[PDB]
Formats: sequence, C-alpha cells, structure tokens
Amino acid sequence: MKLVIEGTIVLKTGMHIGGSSDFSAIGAVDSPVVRDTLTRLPLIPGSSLKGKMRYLLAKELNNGILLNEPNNDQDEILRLFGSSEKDKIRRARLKFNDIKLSNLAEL
RNA sequence: ACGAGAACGCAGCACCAGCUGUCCAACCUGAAGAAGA
Repeated sequence: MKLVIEGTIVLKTGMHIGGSSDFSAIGAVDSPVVRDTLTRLPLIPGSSLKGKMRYLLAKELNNGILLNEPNNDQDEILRLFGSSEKDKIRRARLKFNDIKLSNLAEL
C-alpha cells in the first residue's frame, strides 16, 4: 500500500534553497530563492530535499565515504530513492513533493 | 466489425562549491560658582 509521511521543516537559520530568477524586475535580487509560481510563496523543491537526504544517508550507510555513483551506493539507498541501472531498475519507494511555506499568516 | 488493438516519454540527478558587510573618523568647540554698597 501507500504511506504518507507528514512533518514540518522549521528554518533555524535563513535558507537559500533557490535558483529561480524569473518574472518581475520590480527590484528583485540577482540570486532569488525558488518560489511557487502562482502563490509566490517560497518553496522547498522535493528534488533538493531528496538529493540532500540521499547524499547524507548514502554517506552514513557506507559509512562516512561517498565517492560512488548514485546508482551504485547501497541496496537500502537504492530501494528508498530509486536506481536507473540498465539491468536492475530499482524503483523509488519514497515520492518527495515540493514544499511550500505554510505559516505565512504567522509571519 | 474504424490501418486498427494493446502501450505512462518514463527511470537515477541537492542550483550547488569558495567568499568577514568590511575600511578610514576624539562627541568635539567658547564658558571665573559669580557678583550690590
């Protein structure tokens, strides 16, 4: 079946997880954070979180050394995050999603 | 008894690495705790 892992990410320090420099020239910085395109809310891409988490887990499950390709690291890592190896296509068990800023009203 | 039937343009990938919001600059100048008769 399918399990949904809920949670909250709280920024202890200011986070610059962005790479989008699109739309308005109303006075934006040359290095803006990635935002939701419709709601203009700051956004955490699921790819950023997935990549950072996979990197840290693969280093920790090795342990401490991560020099291999992403498709060669560990069986646990491959089954959690997916492997596109030509013969052994291991499918990701985790489906990360883009995360929007939730507590805008509190801010 | 439809040039048709069946067929996910899909799988893995951190917008990331390095970088002091720093340098120079007196809170300063003048002034009787003093005078009737």
